[PDB]
Amino acid sequence: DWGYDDKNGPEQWSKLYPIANGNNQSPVDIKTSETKHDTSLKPISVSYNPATAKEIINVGHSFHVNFEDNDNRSVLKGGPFSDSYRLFQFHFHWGSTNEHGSEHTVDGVKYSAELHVAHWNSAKYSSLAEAASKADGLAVIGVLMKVGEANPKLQKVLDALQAIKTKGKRAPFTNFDPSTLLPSSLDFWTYPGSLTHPPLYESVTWIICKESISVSSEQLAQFRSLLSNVEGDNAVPMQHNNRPTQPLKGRTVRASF
Ligand SMILES: Cc1ccc(SCCC(=O)Oc2ccc(S(N)(=O)=O)cc2)cc1
Ligand SMILES: [Zn+2]
Repeated sequence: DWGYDDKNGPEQWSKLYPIANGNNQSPVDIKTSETKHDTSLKPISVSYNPATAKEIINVGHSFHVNFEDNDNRSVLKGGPFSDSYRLFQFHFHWGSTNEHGSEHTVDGVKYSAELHVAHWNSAKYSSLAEAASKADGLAVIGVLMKVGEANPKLQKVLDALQAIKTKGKRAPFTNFDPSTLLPSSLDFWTYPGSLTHPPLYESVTWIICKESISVSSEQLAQFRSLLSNVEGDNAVPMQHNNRPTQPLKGRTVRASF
């Protein structure tokens, strides 16, 4: 029902999701002259088990890679967190051209895409459903993707898209550690925010990597060739799924560096 087209897009989400106009909405423009270095931030620690990788799904507006989350095989710790967060999913956002596509921006610069690695607070809550609406419920790592050299670490993900071309298609997607997609440096910014699409819950502690990762023009073309329509309908390419940046409304972006 909600989407990214003119009628059902970001500008219209506030009609059924009034939190769209809230005080902790994501994404944001990170102004580096306004970040506050925080001495208490610990290094980010990711430990993911490739056997937790489950399924790749065409969800119409995007594609998701889902992980088994019945236990602490795949966790995020450190950074601003006291709690351990359990991996559940990673996905991407992209734009209609190389010029835009990231959700977060840095000093107003727009990258070509962004990787989200999402986790839920299994220290406090017993399920993703319980965690998702809680202020301390979710932790998402964002990595800005800069158009340039082809990124070989995307190969398994890109190779899998031919089997989920249309909306609702899904396939097994196994034996994959998404920490291989992260940049060498885990230097980061953090700020309290939200899911970047409906239902836009203000439940996310964002970890934005300072270092970008690469993606080629042709790798981005593979994302944009995914189809939003169900099989047999006329083809409607997934051209974009990035939400514009939202007002900080007095929030502080902290730097680990
Ligand atoms: C109908 C319904 C009800 C609850 C939710 S909430 C749990 C899934 C979630 O958390 O899904 C997302 C995770 C990360 C991001 S993002 N782009 O990284 O902010 C978005 C959705 C979703 C749909
Ligand atoms: Zn996302």
